[PDB]
Amino acid sequence: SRFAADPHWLIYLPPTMSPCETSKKEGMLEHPIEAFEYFRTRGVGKVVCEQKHMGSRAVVIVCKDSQVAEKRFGVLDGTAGICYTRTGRHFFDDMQLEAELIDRVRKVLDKSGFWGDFNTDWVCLDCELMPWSAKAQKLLEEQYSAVGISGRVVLDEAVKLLKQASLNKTVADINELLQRFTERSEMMQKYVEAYRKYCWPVNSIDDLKLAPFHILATEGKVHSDKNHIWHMDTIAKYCTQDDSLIMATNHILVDVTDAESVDKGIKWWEDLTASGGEGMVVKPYDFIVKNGRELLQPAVKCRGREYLRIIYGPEYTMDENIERLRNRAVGKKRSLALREFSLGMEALERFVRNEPLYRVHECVFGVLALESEPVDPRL
Amino acid sequence: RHMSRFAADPHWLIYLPPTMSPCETSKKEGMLEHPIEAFEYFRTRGVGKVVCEQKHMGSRAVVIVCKDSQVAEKRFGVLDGTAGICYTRTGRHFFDDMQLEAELIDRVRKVLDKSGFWGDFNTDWVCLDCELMPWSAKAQKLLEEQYSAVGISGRVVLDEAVKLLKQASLNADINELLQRFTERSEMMQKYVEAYRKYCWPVNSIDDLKLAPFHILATEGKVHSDKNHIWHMDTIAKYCTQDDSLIMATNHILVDVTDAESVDKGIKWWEDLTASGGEGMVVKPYDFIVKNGRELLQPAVKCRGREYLRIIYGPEYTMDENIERLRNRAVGKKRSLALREFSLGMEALERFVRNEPLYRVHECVFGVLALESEPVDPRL
Repeated sequence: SRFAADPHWLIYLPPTMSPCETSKKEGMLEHPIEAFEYFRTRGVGKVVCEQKHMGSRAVVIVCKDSQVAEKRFGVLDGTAGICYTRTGRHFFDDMQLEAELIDRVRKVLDKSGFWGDFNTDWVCLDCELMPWSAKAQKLLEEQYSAVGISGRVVLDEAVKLLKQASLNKTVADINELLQRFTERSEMMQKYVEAYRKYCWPVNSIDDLKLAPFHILATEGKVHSDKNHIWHMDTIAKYCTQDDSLIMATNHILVDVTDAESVDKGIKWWEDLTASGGEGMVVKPYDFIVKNGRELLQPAVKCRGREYLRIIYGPEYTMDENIERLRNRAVGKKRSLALREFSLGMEALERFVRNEPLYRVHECVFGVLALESEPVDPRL
Repeated sequence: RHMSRFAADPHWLIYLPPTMSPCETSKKEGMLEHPIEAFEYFRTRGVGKVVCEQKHMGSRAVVIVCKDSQVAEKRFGVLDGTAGICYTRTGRHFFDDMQLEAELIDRVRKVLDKSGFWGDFNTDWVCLDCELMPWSAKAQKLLEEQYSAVGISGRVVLDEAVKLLKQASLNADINELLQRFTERSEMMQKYVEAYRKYCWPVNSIDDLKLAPFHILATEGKVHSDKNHIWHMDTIAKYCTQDDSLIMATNHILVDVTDAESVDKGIKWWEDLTASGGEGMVVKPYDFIVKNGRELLQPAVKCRGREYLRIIYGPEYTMDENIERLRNRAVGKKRSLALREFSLGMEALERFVRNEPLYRVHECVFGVLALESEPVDPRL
């Protein structure tokens, strides 16, 4: 929409996610073994593996009706739910498509007896929304297919002027912004290839698939105390039965200590990524886990070789020495993920407490601010 | 120096124009650039006649046109089926839209057909060195005349550049940060958009104008032996003498030994810059002139006093100005421009005598490499 959703909707922002550690196996960057190892070693014996659908990140809030949205969330535009992205914006430019979605989820919940069983008139769901292409992104079009003078040429001429203005006495980090701007654009192109196989045009709401993995919060409770089997199960019971549009998430339970179990987890992953699939997310059985003083990653992504080849570029390939630089890059991402995760959880807790909105947003904005830090975009 | 930047068939890439040196700084009160130094540059080097050409808002463009697609494939080695190309000084395709480019190329062909250019030159191809310029279809005039007519200059865009810079520096009290945060993520995109809107508001080929200034090469001949009056008149005769997309170039001949002729040149420049244009480009009469063993600049620029406010800032006239006089320090620019010029010519001589493509590109990429050298952007 060019604008963040109504800030009254923004009670949560999904954290960023660390990848596993660099695979020892030849030709491999990421592998289920490093993923499982990280947990087994940190004292966690059971993890849940969830298939990554491809797949855009979506937060979905559903109220029983408009009044509840006005009363509980303080939104005055008369919408009874919202589907927003990871940066706060509305997923769909079309207020009719989004709203159409909400209704679809409201009814399924109605036939589900969800509102009663949970004693609530609203719900916040952490979701993946398919297809990937349904998410509107104007980088590629605007920048690589301009209607008049080529996007890149306008970019270069526009940049040259920036350089000149910067030299003005009334005003050098400048060179960074073009790079951060171009790398964003370059990344995006690769993603299009990676998801090409799993993207189809959406002429109606029927084209959409929505697969929620977290029931984050309802009236009076942030469900960060429920293990992920509970999340997968509860979501299935209450959401996935009735309606095609709502999807169940393929997952497996793995015992990181048990050789037979881990191997089944590997063959599962291998199977998911054989045709370019993104991979899976490995989460500790419990939503929140501590190993002594230290909190542990709530999730660890493990991505397919073919997928990762498109993302890194098949040209990249190398190298042994470079990998050392990757691991350090992994460490930053972990510290970052933890903090974003904690800020995201606190926001929900503050909102559920009925605390002032600005305190909720204090956390919510912290997530957004942490994502401002520079990091390896590929991981 | 990359091909990715070219995004076009590499066989097309037979020439890149050099950067241009600005004139030595002026001693005239309140002036940074003035025609007198441009004229003295050549005069002190035994060049008695120079051609001044108006510099129009727009960009330098290389236009190559073939009689048809079969001529391109055979003569140029092109394989992508195109029959012409229009590309930037930085080696970029001018248009993301190929249809739009084909349209421009075809219009040029039709003008060349009507003229009898092909027959007279005993060539089925031509390489043109041109200005490509934003044109107001509604006003049927150059966009820069439409801006100047109400005192609007590139100041609007520069304001945008300065506005971006400030935001980049810094990177209810809490809520502003939400909307500020979202602004940070897309500020660069906003600036480029502003830049396009002011400099290149184009949606069709009816929004452009082409002003060729060099007939660089045709079958078996590079026209670096032809003086600039020949280029102007031959261009006038074969391209411009048609109510069409092709625009003749405002030019005068100045005798740098004659006080009266110099005053006429000054006045011409003053009227032009008052309104006013960016100024002029001053070329020696002969394309190539080699005082002693040394080669003279192929072209010196003399930019309008007002225009330079965009480039250097509005407060540049206060002095300060003396800093600006002794500030340049043009040697390297002057040397780069000269080196790029020779490479460019060699590229066309090699192509004309049917040397292998890699030989031609060698000079061409040589120009790009030279353009990578750190240099004051305001020159």
